[PDB]
Amino acid sequence: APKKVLLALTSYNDVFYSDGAKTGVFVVEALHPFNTFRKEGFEVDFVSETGKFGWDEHSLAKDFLNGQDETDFKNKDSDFNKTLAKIKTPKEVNADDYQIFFASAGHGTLFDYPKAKDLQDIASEIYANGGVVAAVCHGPAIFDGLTDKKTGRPLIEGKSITGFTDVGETILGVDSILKAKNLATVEDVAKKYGAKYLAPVGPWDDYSITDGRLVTGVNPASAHSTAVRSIVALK
Amino acid sequence: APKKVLLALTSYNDVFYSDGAKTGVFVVEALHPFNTFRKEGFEVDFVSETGKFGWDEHSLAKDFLNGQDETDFKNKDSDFNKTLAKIKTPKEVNADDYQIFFASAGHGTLFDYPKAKDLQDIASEIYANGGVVAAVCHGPAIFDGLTDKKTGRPLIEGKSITGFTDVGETILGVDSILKAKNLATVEDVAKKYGAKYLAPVGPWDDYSITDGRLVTGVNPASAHSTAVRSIVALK
Repeated sequence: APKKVLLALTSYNDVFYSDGAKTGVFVVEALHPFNTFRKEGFEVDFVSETGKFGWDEHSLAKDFLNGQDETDFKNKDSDFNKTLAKIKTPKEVNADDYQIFFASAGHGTLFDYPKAKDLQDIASEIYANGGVVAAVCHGPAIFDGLTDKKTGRPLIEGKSITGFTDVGETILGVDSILKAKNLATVEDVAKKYGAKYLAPVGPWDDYSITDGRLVTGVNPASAHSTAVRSIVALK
Repeated sequence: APKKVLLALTSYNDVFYSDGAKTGVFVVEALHPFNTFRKEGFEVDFVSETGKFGWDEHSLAKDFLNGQDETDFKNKDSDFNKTLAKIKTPKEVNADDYQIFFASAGHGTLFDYPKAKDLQDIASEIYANGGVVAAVCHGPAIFDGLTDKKTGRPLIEGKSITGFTDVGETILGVDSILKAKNLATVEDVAKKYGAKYLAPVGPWDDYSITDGRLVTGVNPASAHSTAVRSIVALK
């Protein structure tokens, strides 16, 4: 079996924020994990529900995308961009090729991840097969409906996770946007399915949790550590 | 009811390390929490099993004790020292005076905390009364025998905690010392009583967990955040 990570992206890419900017993939939630997996000698296949994706436009701000990350993002010849060009749909991937399922995010995930049955099945199989399921930021939206095949219960029931904070939605001024669209926060999802939500001290802190082979992180600053943890959890 | 923290110290203070240095209280595990509780307007009472204590001699190293901490430590007129002079034994304290039980550490705790029934009773009452139980570093040794009065089960059973790492004992070259003395590590204690041990990425990282009103931190770098968390958990 090849050393591989399946790196999931949101396929939602519509106008979202009060300034009219689109949500989508939070660039460094894909890029930092991609870099981390590559340093450790893993191949990375990208996947989204539709086989397409767009960038969260607020994630292009220079406090979130700068330096070598920005260079890699602008250079169409970069490994990151060439690999992204090979993005697949769920039916095109083979779950026993993968030891890690890594769910990147951005607010778009709140729209598609809960409904992404096919992606959830794949993640279940990787987990059932001894692999690691990892998610950063709003990535834990994909746990809404994700079943542990061996217990028939929600995978996160009785598990400890972190993820993007309710207080952070408020700071970003998007809570009324979320309510108007009938969306559930990561804390909403954890409570609903009997997971223990373990909060960071501050909403932007590099903070992440390893609960056996279920690995979660809070926000963009946690993307790298969430990737590192997912590798360590393998061994 | 006064706003008060009961700040527990190890009473063990014997030769421990291969260089002949004594273990004891890890100075900043007392001092940083003391400072944090004071900023938030809490009074602090120190307590140990014997009413006495000595300092972990490796915690006086300048990478662990420096700047204003060192000044406060050397100045016998400091609030820290005057309050330490008032250290009590367990029978002398009143548990409904206290909203937080904070267990400082140092390796000495592995000797006395598991056997400190009286301190465990007090912590149980504070918790039973709606308060917070917090422990940093080897502090979770005090959970070995600590019972939730309302369930009759170990307080940490089914809880998520962190604490000093097995890998850290190895880095410090004390694992054979611990074995020879038949001592259990924080990870040993968590496993024995059905707690979920949630590890930091690295053994010296500022890393801490809030599981409802049970708050834990890994090491000296986590002492401040463990204190902050304990206050936030109240509200």
